[PDB]
Amino acid sequence: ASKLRAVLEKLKLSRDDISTAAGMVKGVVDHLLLRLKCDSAFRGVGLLNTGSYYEHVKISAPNEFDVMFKLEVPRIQLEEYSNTRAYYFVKFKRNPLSQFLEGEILSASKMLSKFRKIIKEEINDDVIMKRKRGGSPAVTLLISEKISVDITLALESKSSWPASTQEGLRIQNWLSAKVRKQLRLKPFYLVPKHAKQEETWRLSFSHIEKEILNNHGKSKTCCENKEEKCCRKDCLKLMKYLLEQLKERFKDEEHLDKFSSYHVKTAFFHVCTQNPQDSQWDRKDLGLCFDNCVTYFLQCLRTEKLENYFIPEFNLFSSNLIDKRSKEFLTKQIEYERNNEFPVFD
Ligand SMILES: Cc1nn(-c2nc3c(Cl)c(Cl)ccc3[nH]2)c(O)c1[C@H]1OC(=O)c2ccccc21
Ligand SMILES: [Zn+2]
Repeated sequence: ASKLRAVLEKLKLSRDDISTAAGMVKGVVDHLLLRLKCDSAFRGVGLLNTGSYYEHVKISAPNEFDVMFKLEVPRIQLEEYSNTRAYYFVKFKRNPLSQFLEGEILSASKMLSKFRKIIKEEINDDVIMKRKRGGSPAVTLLISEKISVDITLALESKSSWPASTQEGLRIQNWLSAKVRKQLRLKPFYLVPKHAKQEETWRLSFSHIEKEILNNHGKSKTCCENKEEKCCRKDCLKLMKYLLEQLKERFKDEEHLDKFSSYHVKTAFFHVCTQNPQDSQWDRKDLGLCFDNCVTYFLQCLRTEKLENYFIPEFNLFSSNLIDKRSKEFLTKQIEYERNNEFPVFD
């Protein structure tokens, strides 16, 4: 539709005026990184080798930056927490981070305390500091009351991926078995995150998601020339913007608080697996391809089944995580939008 392309254009224009905001953020990040390196506990801190200082959780909020600080640590040993499949206690194989030990277990709260305290005393050099909920992001910088920067601490592990990822990343018929093998040789990450326990760490594969999104076709030259333009990334942007607009419209009702961009990005990767050919994503079929993403997301809400793309036993739409009414709420809203050609995009 012409409205979908209209939305994408405006999302693109609001993105283009950011190279000045990025430079600022990059300056604050390089400063905090040098400061964190001074402390003996965070000597191995750095950025994920993803090719960017930052990401944007919300495509409609170019002023809200998101940054991850990775921590190179000695070989980590992982104890699953309570069959949650994605949350773990962190331990050291053999006897620098010893100050954060609560016995044999690496303490997230003790490491969060020092991380936050160090960044608190460093923003005193037009930047205030704020802290939020969960454990991740750990802190939130506020630059000139116009730009926010969420910062997440992440432990880096070069061990093999956890057992719960064994049947995930089902890209073999899309991106190939060779690629899946290469990707699973890369490190994984753990972010401090409470489990509904205060000292757990949650797996993070955001760096793998980025690699897939930026190298997304069956053809190695997908989107590198005019003959091979697909609408995969445009469809993901529209799904993100859809959810972002619904959460903004219903922010003062409760039923959408448990949904996030992680849910639409997960459902999108499943649709890429279901439609592995570049010819199922021709730029001229944007409206049909976007509709395919909407209706797959609805099927997930109705059946209350949204498997984590990396950890297939973790059901993101589990009753234990999101109440059946909330999913019925969102199913209704999306059906309404679909049936009325998406007023939220007007
Ligand atoms: C970036 C991100 N990744 N991510 C995620 N959720 C996962 C689940 Cl549920 C399983 Cl089972 C396995 C792996 C998961 N990765 C997730 O929720 C988020 C958002 O929330 C955060 O932590 C956060 C912090 C800063 C910005 C954005 C977010
Ligand atoms: Zn492409």
